[PDB]
Amino acid sequence: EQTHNVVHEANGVKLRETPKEFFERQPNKGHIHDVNQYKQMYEQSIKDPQGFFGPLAKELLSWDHDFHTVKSGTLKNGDAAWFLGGELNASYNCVDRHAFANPDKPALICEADDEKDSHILTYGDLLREVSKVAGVLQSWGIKKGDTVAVYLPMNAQAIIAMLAIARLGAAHSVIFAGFSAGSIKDRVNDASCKALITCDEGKRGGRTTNIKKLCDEALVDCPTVEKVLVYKRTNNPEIHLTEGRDYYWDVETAKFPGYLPPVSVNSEDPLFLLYTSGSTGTPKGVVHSTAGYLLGAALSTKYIFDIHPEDILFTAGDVGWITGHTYALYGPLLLGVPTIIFEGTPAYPDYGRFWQIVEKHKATHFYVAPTALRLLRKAGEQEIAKYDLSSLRTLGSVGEPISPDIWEWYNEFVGKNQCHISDTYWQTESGSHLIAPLAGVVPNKPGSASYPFFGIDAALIDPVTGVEIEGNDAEGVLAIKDHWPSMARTVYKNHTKYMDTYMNPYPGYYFTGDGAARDHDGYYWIRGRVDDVVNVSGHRLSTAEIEAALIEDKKVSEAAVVGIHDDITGQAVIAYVALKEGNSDEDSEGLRKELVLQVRKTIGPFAAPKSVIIVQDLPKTRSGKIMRRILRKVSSNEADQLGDISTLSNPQSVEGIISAFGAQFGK
Amino acid sequence: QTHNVVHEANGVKLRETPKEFFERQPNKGHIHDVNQYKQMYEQSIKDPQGFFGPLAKELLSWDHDFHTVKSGTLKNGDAAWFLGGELNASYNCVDRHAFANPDKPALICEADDEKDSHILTYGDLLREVSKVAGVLQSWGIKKGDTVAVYLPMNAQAIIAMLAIARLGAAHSVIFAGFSAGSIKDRVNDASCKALITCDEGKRGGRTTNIKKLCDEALVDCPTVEKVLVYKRTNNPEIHLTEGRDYYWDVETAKFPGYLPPVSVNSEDPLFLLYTSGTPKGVVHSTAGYLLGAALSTKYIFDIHPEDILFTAGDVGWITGHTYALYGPLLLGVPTIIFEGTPAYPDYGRFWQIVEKHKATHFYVAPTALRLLRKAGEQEIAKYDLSSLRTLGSVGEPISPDIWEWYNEFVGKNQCHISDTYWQTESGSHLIAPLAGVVPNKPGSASYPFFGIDAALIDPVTGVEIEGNDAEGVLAIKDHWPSMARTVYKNHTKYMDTYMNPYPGYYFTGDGAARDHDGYYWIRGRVDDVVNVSGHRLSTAEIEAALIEDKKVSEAAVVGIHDDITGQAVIAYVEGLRKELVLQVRKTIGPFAAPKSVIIVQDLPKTRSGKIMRRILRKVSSNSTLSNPQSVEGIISAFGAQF
Amino acid sequence: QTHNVVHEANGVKLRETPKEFFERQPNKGHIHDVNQYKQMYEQSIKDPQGFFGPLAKELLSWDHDFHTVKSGTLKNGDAAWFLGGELNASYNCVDRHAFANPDKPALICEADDEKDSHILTYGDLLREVSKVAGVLQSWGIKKGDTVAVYLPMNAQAIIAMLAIARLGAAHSVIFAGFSAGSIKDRVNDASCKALITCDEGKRGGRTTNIKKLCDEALVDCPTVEKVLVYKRTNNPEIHLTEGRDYYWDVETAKFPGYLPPVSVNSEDPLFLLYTTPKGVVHSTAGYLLGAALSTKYIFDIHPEDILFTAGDVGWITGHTYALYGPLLLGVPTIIFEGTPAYPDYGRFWQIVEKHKATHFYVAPTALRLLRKAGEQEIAKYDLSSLRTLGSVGEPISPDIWEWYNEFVGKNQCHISDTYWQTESGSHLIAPLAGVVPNKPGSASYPFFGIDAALIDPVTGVEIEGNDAEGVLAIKDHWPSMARTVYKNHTKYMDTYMNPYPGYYFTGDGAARDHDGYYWIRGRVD
Ligand SMILES: Nc1ncnc2c1ncn2[C@@H]1O[C@H](COP(=O)(O)OC2CCCC2)[C@@H](O)[C@H]1O
Ligand SMILES: Nc1ncnc2c1ncn2[C@@H]1O[C@H](COP(=O)(O)OC2CCCC2)[C@@H](O)[C@H]1O
Ligand SMILES: Nc1ncnc2c1ncn2[C@@H]1O[C@H](COP(=O)(O)OC2CCCC2)[C@@H](O)[C@H]1O
Ligand SMILES: [Cl-]
Ligand code: NA
Ligand code: NA
Repeated sequence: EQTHNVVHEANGVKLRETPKEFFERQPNKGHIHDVNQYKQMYEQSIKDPQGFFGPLAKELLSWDHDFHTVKSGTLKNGDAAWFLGGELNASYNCVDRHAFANPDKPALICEADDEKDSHILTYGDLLREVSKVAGVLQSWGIKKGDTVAVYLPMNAQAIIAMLAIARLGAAHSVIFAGFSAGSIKDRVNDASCKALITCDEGKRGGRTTNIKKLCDEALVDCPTVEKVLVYKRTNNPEIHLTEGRDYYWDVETAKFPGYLPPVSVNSEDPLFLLYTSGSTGTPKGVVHSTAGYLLGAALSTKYIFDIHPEDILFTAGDVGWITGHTYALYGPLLLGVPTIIFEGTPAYPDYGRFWQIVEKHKATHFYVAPTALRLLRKAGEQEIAKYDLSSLRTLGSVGEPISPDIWEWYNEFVGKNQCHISDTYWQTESGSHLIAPLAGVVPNKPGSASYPFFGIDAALIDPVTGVEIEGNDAEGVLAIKDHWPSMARTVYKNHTKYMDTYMNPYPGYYFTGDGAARDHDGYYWIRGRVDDVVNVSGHRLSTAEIEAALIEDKKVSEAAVVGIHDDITGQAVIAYVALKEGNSDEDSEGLRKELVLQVRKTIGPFAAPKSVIIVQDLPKTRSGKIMRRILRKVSSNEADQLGDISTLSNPQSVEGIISAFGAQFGK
Repeated sequence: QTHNVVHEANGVKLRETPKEFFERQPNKGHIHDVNQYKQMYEQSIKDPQGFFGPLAKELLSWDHDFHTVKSGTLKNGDAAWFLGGELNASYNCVDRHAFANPDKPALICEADDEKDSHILTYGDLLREVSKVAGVLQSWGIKKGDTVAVYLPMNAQAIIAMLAIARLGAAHSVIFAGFSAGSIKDRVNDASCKALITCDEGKRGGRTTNIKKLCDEALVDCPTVEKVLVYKRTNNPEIHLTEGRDYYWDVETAKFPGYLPPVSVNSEDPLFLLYTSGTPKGVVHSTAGYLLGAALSTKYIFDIHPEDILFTAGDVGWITGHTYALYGPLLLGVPTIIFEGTPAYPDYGRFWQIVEKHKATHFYVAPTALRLLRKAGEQEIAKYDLSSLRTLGSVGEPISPDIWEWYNEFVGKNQCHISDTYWQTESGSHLIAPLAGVVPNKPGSASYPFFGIDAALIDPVTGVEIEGNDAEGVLAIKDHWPSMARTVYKNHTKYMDTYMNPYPGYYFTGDGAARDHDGYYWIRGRVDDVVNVSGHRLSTAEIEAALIEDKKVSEAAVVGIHDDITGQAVIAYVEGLRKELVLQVRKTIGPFAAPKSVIIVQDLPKTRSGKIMRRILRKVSSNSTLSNPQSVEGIISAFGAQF
Repeated sequence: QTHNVVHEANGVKLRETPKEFFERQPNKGHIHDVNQYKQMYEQSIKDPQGFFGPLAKELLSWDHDFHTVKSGTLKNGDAAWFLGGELNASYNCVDRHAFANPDKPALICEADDEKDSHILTYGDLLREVSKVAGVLQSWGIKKGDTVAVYLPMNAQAIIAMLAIARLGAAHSVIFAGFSAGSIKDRVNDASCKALITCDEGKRGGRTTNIKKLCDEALVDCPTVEKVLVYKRTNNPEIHLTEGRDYYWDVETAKFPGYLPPVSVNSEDPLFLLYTTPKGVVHSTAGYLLGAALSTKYIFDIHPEDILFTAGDVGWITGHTYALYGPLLLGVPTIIFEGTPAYPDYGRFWQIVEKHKATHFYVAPTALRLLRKAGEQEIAKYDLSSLRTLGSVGEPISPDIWEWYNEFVGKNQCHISDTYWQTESGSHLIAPLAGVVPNKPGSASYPFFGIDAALIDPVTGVEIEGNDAEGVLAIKDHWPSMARTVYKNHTKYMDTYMNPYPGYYFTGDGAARDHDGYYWIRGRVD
């Protein structure tokens, strides 16, 4: 039909064909001829993964040992594997092979917080630095099967460190540089990292950040860390190094030669751990394989973004998140193109920084978070007209609900109505894109991620019956019907948590945690999390971890944290706190600031609640457990719709929550 | 037609394979007849490169190709096969079959009590092996380590062995009936870094103290860093030592159901198997042993993909290693792993298992057959055993009468019987009738198997005996793929035991006879000669000769390695020493005199009164007895006369 | 015709290789004449990929193929060859020849006293190396470890080096004449986990205190967990420390005569050779190719030939031309433990005659010693099996060159004055036997892959044209070039690559005459 009774988003939405200028700027014949070819290849990727992914793995990856079996295992048994028997090395495929072919080709276009510190590393340069750092790590005893923590800003050293660790067959664990000391401690200890790579201080938005200081604080409780390599980012002499543990990047790398042989690893040996927050309270180390993850990165970077050897990719993200892993580092470097590594913020020295960088380097592909787009539309629209952005042809949206208005704003003010937009849906555990419009191929519906990608057999499941929904104009739980090459393989030393989270809720399926709708054309519309996970400014947060942080403050007796819509950050965190012996509304403002600072120092500045609400007690059930549902409805001004609260043990509390929120949220 | 030497063979009619064997056989046999067998056998002896090369590539999956089929000689103790090759044993026994047919049964596990029986598919097995291998890998187990297994004959023993091989470490299976002292000797000789066991066992309805005996042994096993403990009974009173012992279920739950196998070289050790003198760790290679296991299981038993093998043995012995685990799993067929006894809950259990699973092949020790004949004969007829076509006898003297009983009461005179001759150090069958191919003579093992150039040797001269109707020492003229490669960290004992007694041959320690049809009849153990500069001496004859001297109270004679004369004889019992040496020369012969006669007042014996010759051997080469104090005196006494 | 700069070249007649060289040669030479050499040489400079690639596949056996022949630059100190390839040095030196002909002699061992001499076939050598490697493996030695060797020039030293390489570990040979302090400095710089030595040594009849010097050094070498001690004299008064020192014979007896070799990457280190003492590091594939290539073409070695390098494995000379070079090519090599003077000054010649050696390689210092004290001894022995006479690595004056040529060579042999250094791995400039005519005192033409040049020291600019003098420098790296100084790559850059960026600095001055022949003039320091 033409009308939708379920997928209201899709009603009256005209398809948006790729503008003709995209093809004028495309340097070669596209990788896919048209949408009909896409659908034929997609069906083969589902019906015959062996015949589809086999040849692509042999085209796009360089193997030290051939694989004998494309695909093994099932979701239900949590034993997925790809390219069994194969051996390869990630740093060889991202660096060496390109350096041998064209050593002077740019690899890392590094834009520092202050442009005067910007520089460019060629693939040849990259090979020498990666070899030297791997040389240091090898002399420290790092070997295949070890884990190594990285705590670095988004710059050349973070990329070099990751590739040097992979060069030895060890697994890197990158810890976002905005994390607090406690967050560093939790991740380092779960992985039992033998070494850490960090720097003395950072520069962000003109400010100096305390990086090494936080490591020292965390490391007093990290007994497995034997050595730390410290890069002189500011060269501040007041930054202390602990004798016998900490060593300088420049001093140690000067001891080793600019070539070190890469270590062959099996396709299914771990490439990295990436700690993620869930509905648990403790971070879980998501583990990615080597071959399957790398194939997914190359495949999605090539086909969804339409990347060619002549192109230049600017992923405005951070390696602390999966976005930087896959689309700032592995994807582009696998394909041998330059990637722009941006250390600063979109606002410094002014709101034109993104566009100055695109123009400076003639970037052809730009990949950004809707959170930044909303900020730039609000505060920096007047900066765009100052820059020539005609080198661009593909505009990606990293992964957040994008409204049709922002889609149109992005399309008009950045793309001049001449670029293709790729709203990519995916998650840390998918490794690479799951649903996205292929640049130059798939027509767009603004706000829809469009079609599932190669190897992704998406489905909607009825939340009442657990049964897969046939046909279109449907909505339900978003699930995937078979595993795919870049799917996460386990949670580090906690495979049971992995099973309970992803494979057991809907047996036979992978559970994304999202709800979605599928319209009459088969386009998917993401409707957001069904599992109460909260994403603030593109960053996935654990409400339970924030509650635990607030409870550490001994003035607090109970804490409940929920998420709500926010026009800036997508979602915001609202914290409800009951104090032990408080009162004094003159101390309210002050005690609220103290609790926010508590979360800032325990988790990190980016997990701080938007607002802390002081209440006399929280709503609970007969069993005594907190009813967050009530807090959610109140915090979104849906006080009506609470319904029958006679089932609570303390219904009288609800009145207090409605009034406290209406009094305190503003102020 | 008549035999003047091989009396066993006189008047023995050849027993052709019953027609029903071929009716039950699911496909054309692997060999048409005895003429084809002999053509293939001659190639396996004259042209091993051209014979075993193609079979190795057919039957095994390689990570790296081999460049040389065969290297080394018996005389130099440097046998090697498929040099340059790389492979993994668990990949060949599990992964490749799981990818092809994950739902095919792999381990048919019959527990002591049938209520606890279960079946693991090849897909199931891969996941369990991967998870346990993950635990061991997180503990630091890697290529070149040894890991001890002390488990009953059940799925966990099989999983443990394969998980250890998956990492390229070598497993050392310790029979679960062994005492604490027996565990300690084996763990320490191998320096195992980890141990896999269970809390308690179930045998014949009784509860056995498995973990308790391990704890007792481990107080003197400093190399064991961690222990993985399966909850076989889940008895809450079984203590786990904090920081050392961990639960199988708790740890394997942390790891995924796939873990990459580790490639090893063809000649990297697959396992140590300790023999029950001092226990010695028989070391087997990877590629050659696996090829021997698959080849003998395929051709001697006539195993096809449709078949089902029930080896009523134990992984604590080579029988379980080769024909309960590696042989059948290599060929991708199901194998029946039986934890109990032939008598529990009743004397029909063996036959109830065969009927339940429609086993096509049954392999058992004559010792078990004699028990069932004595106490449970009438139970056999109560079960449908018509799925069987091959009945194997594991390896012990089977009389013609037991052969006929086995053939009639179990096989209903419709099955082929395979009396297999082999030993721990041979890895796989040496002499056996190929099922459906070789006609039987009851009590004869028949023809040597592929790659086995068997011979009869005169025990005095070591010279090969030509022609048939002959008897002598059973010896092998060249090494073979699954031949044991060394004794762990004691290669000189290996040489002295197998290669040096009869230079140019492998010494089986057995005597045998060869009849006019070329069939071998195993005649049992020879009496342990010591080779001194080409003269073979009997320690027992020297002891007896010394004892004839009425001034002598006790005498014990032992052999030890010697760099010039090969071995030397030391006798434990200035003028009397000369008289005793002269006594041996005039009684036995001029070249039989001991290198030295040492005067001692006493030396160790056991409760049975048998002399602990091991003690003297170690003393002459520089508490467990019934008279421990005795040992002390000789530390000086050996230093006194020698 | 005249030289205004290269005064050494004036009035020097070319010395064609004598006629008898080709009569004694067992097969058609590997290169026909100087013109064919210059065609091959130019390809090795212009197109190293197409020249060395095929040669690497011809002369070495690979466990994994390489994907790239050559990588890196001198200026960046990141040279690499045969990238991606895997191989094992002991497989190429032992296993593959043992399989083909196990009874062919490998180590012709002449002891300090001839009564103790013996010969190991390739089959023999595989068993002894397997057993020693089995000992080291049981001790935990693995790829990436270093093992120190403090042994005289005898079978045990060759077996130890090969057994360490068999496991993919790196051997660090310490000349048996070094003091305890010299042992300590090397052992600690390399952090060796094990040491292989002997109880005592025999040199010129005298007994040397070998284990005793080790024991003194080991008090300050905490990384050494175990020591393997060969009973060279079997002196019972030599102390072994309980729990650290073990006997070679006692431990090897426990292990079998075959052990699988361990694959290493082309650019994994094969050995550290210390020259304070700096550890020169040599790759595996590049070094081995250089060793086989120079031994084959400069010395004209054929499968039937027999090489006598009168050197010591404590120096690079024994590494490349007593062990790796000849064993790679599958020919016998003579390992001489003694001195040219004991029991008499006819020892070298009695050995050449005894084994019908075809090639002899020695330093001029020994030549000067024999000319002074043992010239009459030469005539007593039959040296008619020789055809190539080598000069290891010192300035050979025309007088010595003429004496060497007449009295040892009977004016029927070719002489190869080889110029090279520890850091070059193998010969840099040398006359190819049966190909390059000689000028006494001149090393002649650069070898394959060696693009030699002269640099004006004052200006640092490369000197065009001939009749020139200046600093000797190489313009691109070569397969056997040392890759670093152990854990001190900055000292490596400062010494070799930074003085003249874009060049490899030899530290020597040289002259190039109108024919292109090079005359080594000595250190610039
Ligand atoms: N195109 C999209 N449109 C709407 N919502 C989206 C879209 N992509 C992702 N999400 C939500 O983000 C979660 C994943 O979070 P995370 O693992 O941090 O990955 C982030 C960071 C990099 C990729 C996203 C999904 O499960 C969804 O809820
Ligand atoms: N078919 C046979 N007929 C008569 N005797 C036989 C036969 N097979 C073996 N033996 C004797 O058992 C020793 C080997 O014992 P073992 O290594 O424990 O192996 C056990 C477990 C597997 C085989 C037996 C032989 O050397 C012989 O003396
Ligand atoms: N044919 C030669 N003519 C004149 N001088 C020569 C010649 N060969 C080398 N040198 C000098 O020896 C140094 C190298 O010494 P070393 O590294 O010990 O290697 C030497 C000793 C062991 C092997 C060679 C060169 O740099 C030069 O100074
Ligand atoms: Cl006597
Ligand atoms: Na390989
Ligand atoms: Na390999």
